[PDB]
Amino acid sequence: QYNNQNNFV
Amino acid sequence: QYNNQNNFV
Amino acid sequence: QYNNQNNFV
Amino acid sequence: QYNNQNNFV
Amino acid sequence: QYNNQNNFV
Amino acid sequence: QYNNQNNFV
Amino acid sequence: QYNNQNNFV
Amino acid sequence: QYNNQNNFV
Amino acid sequence: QYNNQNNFV
Amino acid sequence: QYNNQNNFV
Repeated sequence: QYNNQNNFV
Repeated sequence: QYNNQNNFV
Repeated sequence: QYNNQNNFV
Repeated sequence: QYNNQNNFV
Repeated sequence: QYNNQNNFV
Repeated sequence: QYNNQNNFV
Repeated sequence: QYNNQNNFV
Repeated sequence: QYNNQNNFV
Repeated sequence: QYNNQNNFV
Repeated sequence: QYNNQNNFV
């Protein structure tokens, strides 16, 4: 299981 | 299972 | 299962 | 199962 | 299991 | 099950 | 189960 | 289960 | 289980 | 279980 989240402000 | 989410503001 | 969501503002 | 959603504003 | 999250302000 | 909601104001 | 919600003001 | 929520003001 | 929440003001 | 929360003011 590959879990990825990224936020760019 | 491949889980991806990304936000660009 | 491939789960993808991306937001571009 | 391939699940894709993207928003471009 | 690969768990990744990054925030860029 | 893929559940997605996004608001853009 | 993939649960996603994002708000952009 | 992938649970994601982000707010951008 | 992957639990993520981020607020950007 | 991966639990993440971040606030940016």
